[PDB]
Amino acid sequence: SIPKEGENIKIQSYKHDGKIHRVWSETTILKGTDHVVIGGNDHTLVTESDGRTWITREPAIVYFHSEYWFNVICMFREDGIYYYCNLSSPFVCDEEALKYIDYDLDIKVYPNGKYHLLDEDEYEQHMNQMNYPHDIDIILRRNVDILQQWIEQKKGPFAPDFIKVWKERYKKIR
Ligand SMILES: [Mg+2]
Ligand SMILES: [Mg+2]
Repeated sequence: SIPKEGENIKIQSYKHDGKIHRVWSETTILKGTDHVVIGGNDHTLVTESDGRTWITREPAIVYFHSEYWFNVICMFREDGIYYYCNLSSPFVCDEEALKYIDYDLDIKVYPNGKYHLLDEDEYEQHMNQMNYPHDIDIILRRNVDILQQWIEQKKGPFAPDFIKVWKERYKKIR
């Protein structure tokens, strides 16, 4: 339930109804504690809910937390660091994969710092279709605001020093 440094793990995201959403085949673990998992991936296979596949185009650092309802992908592109933030259940890890539930809402952060809250329409549809309970709705809306504050504070994976440390750590181990 705590992956080891240098372990190659699968990441499996689900929807609230239990169907798989998206699977990443290979992520190398850089840090594994009780609260935080940090990993790196680069040209990993990605599997869609219909089984269709594609391969990621650039290195990324992934950040997972046991007590926050979000996780963060930090993508290294030509014109800087992009963040893609999934509102989510907190993660659980076992011998199959690190697993979480994707809850539709996402935030994209551009290299200039500007962020956009995405998928309010997708969230409203799924919350009605899959009958998300009221307490999950409260938690998710409260975690959108926490994530915006973390981005504005440059907290956690949004810290420039976080990027420098884990980018260089992953470059060495790969
Ligand atoms: Mg998402
Ligand atoms: Mg979405």
